[PDB]
Amino acid sequence: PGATLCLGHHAVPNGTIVKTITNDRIEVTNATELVQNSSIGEICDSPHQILDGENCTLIDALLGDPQCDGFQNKKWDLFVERSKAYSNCYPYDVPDYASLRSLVASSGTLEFNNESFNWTGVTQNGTSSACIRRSSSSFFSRLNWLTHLNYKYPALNVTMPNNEQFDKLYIWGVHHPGTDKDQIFLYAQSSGRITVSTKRSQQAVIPNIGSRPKIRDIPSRISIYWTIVKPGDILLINSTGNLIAPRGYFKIRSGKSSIMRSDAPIGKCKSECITPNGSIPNDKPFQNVNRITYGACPRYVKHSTLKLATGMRNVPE
Amino acid sequence: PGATLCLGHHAVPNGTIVKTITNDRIEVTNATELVQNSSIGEICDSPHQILDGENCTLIDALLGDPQCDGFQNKKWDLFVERSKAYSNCYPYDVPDYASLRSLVASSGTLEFNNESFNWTGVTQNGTSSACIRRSSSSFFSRLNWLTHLNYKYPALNVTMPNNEQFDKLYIWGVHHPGTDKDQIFLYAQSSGRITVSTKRSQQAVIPNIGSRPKIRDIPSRISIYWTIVKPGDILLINSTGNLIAPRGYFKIRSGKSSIMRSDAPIGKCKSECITPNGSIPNDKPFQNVNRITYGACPRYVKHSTLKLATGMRNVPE
Amino acid sequence: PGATLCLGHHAVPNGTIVKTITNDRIEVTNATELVQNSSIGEICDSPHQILDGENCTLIDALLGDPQCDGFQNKKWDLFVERSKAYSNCYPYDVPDYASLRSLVASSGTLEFNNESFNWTGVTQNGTSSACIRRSSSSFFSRLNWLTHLNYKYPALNVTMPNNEQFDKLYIWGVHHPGTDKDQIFLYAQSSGRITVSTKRSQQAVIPNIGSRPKIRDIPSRISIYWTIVKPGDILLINSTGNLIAPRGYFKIRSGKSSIMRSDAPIGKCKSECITPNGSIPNDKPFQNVNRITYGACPRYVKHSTLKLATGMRNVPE
Ligand SMILES: CC(=O)N[C@@H]1[C@@H](O)[C@H](O[C@@H]2O[C@H](CO[C@]3(C(=O)O)C[C@H](O)[C@@H](NC(C)=O)[C@H]([C@H](O)[C@H](O)CO)O3)[C@H](O)[C@H](O)[C@H]2O)[C@@H](CO)O[C@H]1O
Ligand SMILES: CC(=O)N[C@@H]1[C@@H](O)[C@H](O[C@@H]2O[C@H](CO[C@]3(C(=O)O)C[C@H](O)[C@@H](NC(C)=O)[C@H]([C@H](O)[C@H](O)CO)O3)[C@H](O)[C@H](O)[C@H]2O)[C@@H](CO)O[C@H]1O
Ligand SMILES: CC(=O)N[C@@H]1[C@@H](O)[C@H](O[C@@H]2O[C@H](CO[C@]3(C(=O)O)C[C@H](O)[C@@H](NC(C)=O)[C@H]([C@H](O)[C@H](O)CO)O3)[C@H](O)[C@H](O)[C@H]2O)[C@@H](CO)O[C@H]1O
Ligand SMILES: *[C@@H]1O[C@H](CO)[C@@H](O[C@@H]2O[C@H](CO)[C@@H](O)[C@H](O)[C@H]2NC(C)=O)[C@H](O)[C@H]1NC(C)=O
Ligand SMILES: *[C@@H]1O[C@H](CO)[C@@H](O[C@@H]2O[C@H](CO)[C@@H](O)[C@H](O)[C@H]2NC(C)=O)[C@H](O)[C@H]1NC(C)=O
Ligand SMILES: *[C@@H]1O[C@H](CO)[C@@H](O[C@@H]2O[C@H](CO)[C@@H](O)[C@H](O)[C@H]2NC(C)=O)[C@H](O)[C@H]1NC(C)=O
Ligand SMILES: *[C@@H]1O[C@H](CO)[C@@H](O[C@@H]2O[C@H](CO)[C@@H](O)[C@H](O)[C@H]2NC(C)=O)[C@H](O)[C@H]1NC(C)=O
Ligand SMILES: *[C@@H]1O[C@H](CO)[C@@H](O[C@@H]2O[C@H](CO)[C@@H](O)[C@H](O)[C@H]2NC(C)=O)[C@H](O)[C@H]1NC(C)=O
Ligand SMILES: *[C@@H]1O[C@H](CO)[C@@H](O[C@@H]2O[C@H](CO)[C@@H](O)[C@H](O)[C@H]2NC(C)=O)[C@H](O)[C@H]1NC(C)=O
Ligand SMILES: *[C@@H]1O[C@H](CO)[C@@H](O[C@@H]2O[C@H](CO)[C@@H](O)[C@H](O)[C@H]2NC(C)=O)[C@H](O)[C@H]1NC(C)=O
Ligand SMILES: *[C@@H]1O[C@H](CO)[C@@H](O[C@@H]2O[C@H](CO)[C@@H](O)[C@H](O)[C@H]2NC(C)=O)[C@H](O)[C@H]1NC(C)=O
Ligand SMILES: *[C@@H]1O[C@H](CO)[C@@H](O[C@@H]2O[C@H](CO)[C@@H](O)[C@H](O)[C@H]2NC(C)=O)[C@H](O)[C@H]1NC(C)=O
Ligand SMILES: *[C@@H]1O[C@H](CO)[C@@H](O[C@@H]2O[C@H](CO)[C@@H](O)[C@H](O)[C@H]2NC(C)=O)[C@H](O)[C@H]1NC(C)=O
Ligand SMILES: *[C@@H]1O[C@H](CO)[C@@H](O[C@@H]2O[C@H](CO)[C@@H](O)[C@H](O)[C@H]2NC(C)=O)[C@H](O)[C@H]1NC(C)=O
Ligand SMILES: *[C@@H]1O[C@H](CO)[C@@H](O[C@@H]2O[C@H](CO)[C@@H](O)[C@H](O)[C@H]2NC(C)=O)[C@H](O)[C@H]1NC(C)=O
Ligand SMILES: *[C@@H]1O[C@H](CO)[C@@H](O)[C@H](O)[C@H]1NC(C)=O
Ligand SMILES: *[C@@H]1O[C@H](CO)[C@@H](O)[C@H](O)[C@H]1NC(C)=O
Ligand SMILES: *[C@@H]1O[C@H](CO)[C@@H](O)[C@H](O)[C@H]1NC(C)=O
Ligand SMILES: *[C@@H]1O[C@H](CO)[C@@H](O)[C@H](O)[C@H]1NC(C)=O
Ligand SMILES: *[C@@H]1O[C@H](CO)[C@@H](O)[C@H](O)[C@H]1NC(C)=O
Ligand SMILES: *[C@@H]1O[C@H](CO)[C@@H](O)[C@H](O)[C@H]1NC(C)=O
Repeated sequence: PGATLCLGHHAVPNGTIVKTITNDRIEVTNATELVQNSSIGEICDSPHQILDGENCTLIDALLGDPQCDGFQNKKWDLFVERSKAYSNCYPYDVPDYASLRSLVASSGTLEFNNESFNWTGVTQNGTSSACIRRSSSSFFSRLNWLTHLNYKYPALNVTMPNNEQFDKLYIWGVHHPGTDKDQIFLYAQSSGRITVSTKRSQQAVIPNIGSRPKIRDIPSRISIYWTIVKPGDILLINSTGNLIAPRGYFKIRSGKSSIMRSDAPIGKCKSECITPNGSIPNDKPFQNVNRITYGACPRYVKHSTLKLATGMRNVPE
Repeated sequence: PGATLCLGHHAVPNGTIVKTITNDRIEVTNATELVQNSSIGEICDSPHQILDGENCTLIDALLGDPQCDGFQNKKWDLFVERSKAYSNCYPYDVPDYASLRSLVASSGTLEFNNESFNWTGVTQNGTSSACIRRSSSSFFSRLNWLTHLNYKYPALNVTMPNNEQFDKLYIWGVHHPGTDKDQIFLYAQSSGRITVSTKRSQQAVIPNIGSRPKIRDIPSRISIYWTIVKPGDILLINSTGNLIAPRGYFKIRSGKSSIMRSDAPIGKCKSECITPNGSIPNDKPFQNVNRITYGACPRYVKHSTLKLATGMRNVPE
Repeated sequence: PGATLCLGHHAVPNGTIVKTITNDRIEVTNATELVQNSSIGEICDSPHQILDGENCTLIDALLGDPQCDGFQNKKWDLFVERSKAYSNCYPYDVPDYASLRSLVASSGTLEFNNESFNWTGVTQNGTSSACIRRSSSSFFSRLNWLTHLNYKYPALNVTMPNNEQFDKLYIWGVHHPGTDKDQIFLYAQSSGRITVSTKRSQQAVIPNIGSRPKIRDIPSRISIYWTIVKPGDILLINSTGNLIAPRGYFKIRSGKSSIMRSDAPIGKCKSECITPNGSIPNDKPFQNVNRITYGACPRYVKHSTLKLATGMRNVPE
């Protein structure tokens, strides 16, 4: 009689199809998905420090648009800019806007220190009905609109040394009046000049007079510039008109901070990986949710599914 | 007596050498080449819509150099620029030429809609012997050279609303006269100013007077600028001299269009993949013909040959 | 009785741990390191031609700062810039400094040919106590500071044809005086204009008057520009003041030359691969010494060690 001894292996009734080098569809006992394809639709507020911009762009929070006063001196790991955001102060532009936005985002702080420039011979604190703060005509909080005093605008030549151990970021601008009359009414002379310099840089700007389309009834514009002043260096502002002066400096830091455009709500939860769609889990090595990511994130790929076999070939009877 | 039964495999008299992980040269029964190394030397005119630039750059076709009048309102998937191309109109430059070329190429259309600006107080339609159209002094078709009327150039302040559902691309410029006399002869005053703006952008230009080397006897130059006007926005042109005005706007589209520099002839044939050398077949995954490609193309690699084994090791007797 | 015949394999007492696809730590008989992790701490002077900048940046050697006179007409495969380098001539800046540095570095030569411009009506060879050469007030060797002659600065309109078979690189500048008085004292009129052009390019610059912080007692600044003139083209310089003129042109070549920032000493030895840390051997395919490399170099990776098995699994008794 004797015996029979058979060697064999398991199988399952519910196998999974995977791809290999030689076969686009082969059934195995089990697999695991390597492409994360969903978000929870909210940005978790831990572990990254999230600052919700609400109605404010980062640049408006920097300059000090009145609706952004709550952002003064705030810090973030990730600043979230919303598509509903709008400007509601004096009309302005920023040559190389994207660069100023990037460098502030990456710095992660709006910490601002006031400095006394001792502006002498000019009127300070110019305001506009385009920039309403507490029902009164106002202006960007961090900027100082200088105009004539007694129909004289005497040449400004002002120094501010950096005696600190850190870099200072100065934000300033040039006012472009809508007409030649407005140039006189504000600066009591026909041609402004601004030169802002350090030992290692110089920026010279000429206003360009002319009508731009009216925003909150203003055909004029301000153009925003920035200057970084290193320790041991000196800021030198030399101007005969059209200066929108700084009130102080921002701390500029280095670290892990950034900015992201998203309409996802902020949630009370923990997730290392943030996308504009919301936080996503980061167990899987890849994801197809969004190319835009912040934190410890799976790598973006253009595959909806990649199944890794975790078992042998499934061979049912 | 019994029998012998031998197991074995085929071989061929004409084997092919391939590379593996362990051997740089090993003979197999057959292989296939994975690097496409040739073109047919012509750009096939299907399935992509090809527009042969002939003597015209895309920028000259845009501005309306007289030799390019046949390109008015044409559309393309791929615009082909030839090395024989030359300019034959008023001498000009384009600050960020490469960007204007790119954005027009990518748009894929020179569709142009005329608009009436109602220029009042100035002479329109200035011409030059540097730009001959039908044996007569002429000018860029899409540009309007404004000069004084009765030795007055009254300030221009003109609006053009965008009430359409699409974006408008405006092309305009500034004339830089060769001398201070020419400035007077043309604009009847010493200092032109141009400000072109929308609600969301501003461009201010000052002419720079001086002699450039003479091209078709002209020591002056035009510098070309562009402005995109979104729906609900307004173009505002404010100028006291030196304006080379737009005659209307170009449609700006998004899609799959591009531009390529090539001297290859156009052929009547079908090929998905275009290179400057000519169309190439796209069966193989890689190619060493050209890094520059358009369409469904093999990936460029720096290998002249990569043979994929399609058979076993060849072991002749 | 009979016999026993045992098949087997070697083992070693000192095996090495490697990683595989299925096991992060498995012992093999031998391995080799694929990541080069050290430099010899000196830049070997063969086979690449090395030029040690010493106290000079490449840009200072180009302009002709007095401490850099030893670099006139020198050539390099790799220019080495040291962190101790400092400028000691007239204070200047270069709009797009990084681009001028790159294009000169890549060219590999400071070969300079003098040309006679025949400046008539102006004083040549202006000097400054900010730029001392042999205990005397001097200036950048390759630049010519033109000022008034007999309180007239007659308009300059000068040509220089390129009748050579190669491209010419012209370096020139604009002087920005510290005050309106200095503008008069130097150029005998209130508003300088510079226009430098060829048949295919134009650069127009306006000086910007104003105080910058004093460097070697100078509140003024020069801004440096460049112009490439092709064979058959012509340089045209047209100016009414504030021109810092070229004395000739640099040869601009193409080849394998570059520039590197390093404090490593130069050594008498041979090594194909240079990093800022020093030369490294290039037997291994990868390295973690520095992302910055020049020559035949292993590829930079973020791994400290990658051991390639060169023997079987080690299975001691
Ligand atoms: C210097 C001055 O008071 N100039 C008067 C013009 O402002 C005025 O033109 C009207 O200005 C209207 C808006 O007015 C303000 C504003 O923005 O709210 C008033 C501000 O006090 C003034 N700011 C400063 C620091 O002087 C500001 C500024 O002049 C403009 O913003 C520059 O463009 O203007 C509004 O724009 C009207 O449409 C406009 O007509 C004229 C005539 O009304 O009188 C001027 O004396
Ligand atoms: C406004 C005017 O007519 N000015 C006269 C100068 O053009 C002229 O200088 C000569 O100009 C020659 C080329 O002449 C045109 C041209 O480009 O064909 C004639 C055009 O009608 C004129 N265009 C307009 C809209 O006015 C145009 C323009 O003035 C220039 O292109 C600007 O640079 O010039 C050629 O360049 C000669 O070399 C040049 O001497 C002078 C003296 O001849 O008379 C002026 O009244
Ligand atoms: C044209 C002239 O001689 N102007 C005199 C001013 O230079 C002078 O101001 C003082 O200038 C001091 C430095 O002087 C030089 C220099 O850089 O060494 C002397 C040079 O010859 C001159 N170069 C040329 C080509 O003229 C040069 C130039 O004027 C300046 O560099 C432009 O900024 O100046 C130093 O900066 C002192 O701090 C400054 O007061 C005034 C009064 O002293 O007299 C002017 O006539
Ligand atoms: C199919 O394979 C997957 C992947 O190994 C298994 O999922 C793991 O299950 C363990 C135990 O439940 C968990 O701790 C892990 O989190 C899971 N890993 C992953 C990557 O998801 C799954 O259990 C297997 N299915 C069967 C029937 O064995
Ligand atoms: C230049 O033209 C514009 C457009 O007509 C003028 O601005 C308009 O002015 C009217 C009347 O005050 C306002 O109702 C409109 O809101 C303005 N439109 C825009 C688009 O701004 C402008 O005032 C003119 N410039 C000058 C200096 O008179
Ligand atoms: C920078 O500030 C200086 C110093 O205040 C200005 O120079 C003065 O300008 C006034 C008005 O033009 C003159 O009356 C004085 O004679 C000048 N003073 C000196 C010491 O020269 C200069 O105008 C300012 N420059 C700019 C670009 O605004
Ligand atoms: C995450 O957000 C992205 C970006 O919004 C989504 O992709 C876009 O979806 C819209 C409308 O469904 C398409 O018209 C766009 O073409 C998509 N953009 C891109 C850049 O691909 C994406 O579907 C979202 N993913 C998840 C999982 O919610
Ligand atoms: C060598 O292998 C190649 C690749 O499989 C074979 O080429 C294919 O041949 C079939 C039938 O003729 C064609 O339909 C395919 O277009 C070819 N494929 C490729 C990638 O070129 C070739 O026939 C084989 N040679 C032999 C002798 O069997
Ligand atoms: C500035 O100099 C240039 C160069 O000499 C002058 O342009 C030349 O003028 C002559 C005589 O008309 C022509 O034959 C040449 O073709 C011109 N050469 C170039 C390179 O353009 C120019 O006219 C001078 N500028 C002024 C305002 O007189
Ligand atoms: C923009 O257009 C406006 C309005 O036409 C110009 O302002 C007029 O300019 C003339 C000439 O200088 C003056 O006589 C008028 O008094 C101005 N009108 C008004 C209502 O202020 C202005 O000059 C133009 N601006 C530019 C930059 O060209
Ligand atoms: C396709 O065109 C490219 C670009 O013209 C050819 O490569 C160039 O060939 C010239 C002259 O033979 C060389 O001097 C250049 O160095 C090459 N350029 C580059 C960027 O490599 C290429 O040989 C052509 N290929 C085919 C198959 O026709
Ligand atoms: C361990 O393996 C390495 C790599 O093959 C051996 O190193 C080689 O040794 C030969 C002969 O000494 C040299 O010519 C090569 O330069 C070495 N190659 C590398 C990549 O370093 C080493 O000899 C082996 N060890 C043992 C005990 O066999
Ligand atoms: C503008 O202000 C600066 C700063 O006070 C003046 O430059 C200083 O001048 C003093 C006196 O000569 C020197 O001791 C300092 O070295 C200078 N400081 C700096 C930072 O440059 C400058 O002279 C003023 N401008 C004018 C035109 O008077
Ligand atoms: C370029 O050079 C030309 C020619 O020398 C200059 O034109 C002369 O300028 C002077 C002074 O303004 C006048 O008196 C002459 O009448 C002009 N000559 C001619 C032939 O027109 C011109 O000023 C210079 N341009 C620049 C921008 O510097
Ligand atoms: C080679 O040089 C690099 C760059 O200096 C060294 O890496 C830096 O080391 C410093 C101080 O040890 C760190 O603070 C920096 O973060 C490092 N920089 C970067 C970009 O990583 C590197 O250690 C040197 N390597 C060797 C082998 O000498
Ligand atoms: C944002 O702006 C909208 C519309 O003006 C307003 O209703 C809303 O209250 C604002 N939200 C905040 C948080 O300021
Ligand atoms: C301007 O306003 C600032 C901030 O409110 C204040 O510190 C300062 O006293 C004001 N200065 C003048 C001159 O009005
Ligand atoms: C292109 O220019 C050349 C040289 O001027 C001319 O002979 C040729 O006919 C032109 N071709 C076309 C299609 O315009
Ligand atoms: C200018 O030329 C255009 C296009 O040919 C024409 O429509 C217009 O009537 C001309 N206008 C004047 C004022 O000459
Ligand atoms: C470089 O500068 C330092 C400090 O001024 C000086 O001591 C040294 O001799 C200089 N070296 C050379 C080679 O010029
Ligand atoms: C200026 O100096 C250069 C170089 O030393 C010399 O060739 C020339 O003769 C000088 N020219 C004048 C006008 O002083």
